Amino acid sequence: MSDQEAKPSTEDLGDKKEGEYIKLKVIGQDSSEIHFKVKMTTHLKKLKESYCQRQGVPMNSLRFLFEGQRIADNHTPKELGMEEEDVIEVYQEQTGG
Repeated sequence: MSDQEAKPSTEDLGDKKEGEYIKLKVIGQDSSEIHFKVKMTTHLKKLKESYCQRQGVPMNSLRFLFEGQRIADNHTPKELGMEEEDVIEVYQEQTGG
């Protein structure tokens, strides 16, 4: 939650070579399927902010979890046991009141 910070890294293009990075997909609270490419040994934080910006919503309004575990900014895909084309679950933690 406190890791609700982010920076402008919008996808302008997708012209680049691959290497050691994997792909992951997110299911948003609105069934928002976001696709992103991140390293195995990098922080999930960039992934979380990356998909949040895709939807155009703050990271504090939604919940990022996998296999029933919250994803922290210091959490990594490799440590959480993820791989290429893996999928993460996102819910809404906004408020109706």
